[PDB]
Amino acid sequence: KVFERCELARTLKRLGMDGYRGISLANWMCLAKWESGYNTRATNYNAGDRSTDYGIFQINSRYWCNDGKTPGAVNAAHLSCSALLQDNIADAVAAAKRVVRDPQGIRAWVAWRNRCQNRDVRQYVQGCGV
Repeated sequence: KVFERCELARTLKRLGMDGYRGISLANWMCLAKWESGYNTRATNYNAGDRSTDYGIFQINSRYWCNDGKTPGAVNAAHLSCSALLQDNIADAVAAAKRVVRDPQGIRAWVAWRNRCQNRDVRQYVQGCGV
């Protein structure tokens, strides 16, 4: 499913992402936007290390979910990567929360650093009623 911007914002708020581990909703919005364009079925194969990024937040199979085919992987979120391709983002949000519980926080995603850090991200939540 490809979410509309405000529909996603409200969904994430309900799922408790606003201020999760000090990260504002607008940051999560910025992250989903650049990682998948709000698309839950997005997948990106990293030929370089044989890992794959899954879902709306592009969560990597080397550390967070199990896809069986990634060498040297762990499944820190303890989920099948298949769970990150559902239209219902409940599992993807639980996985994203697990990723930020590590010391790096939101910086774990390089796209966040490039596209959201030290930027005016209010644009992502404007007019959504959140």
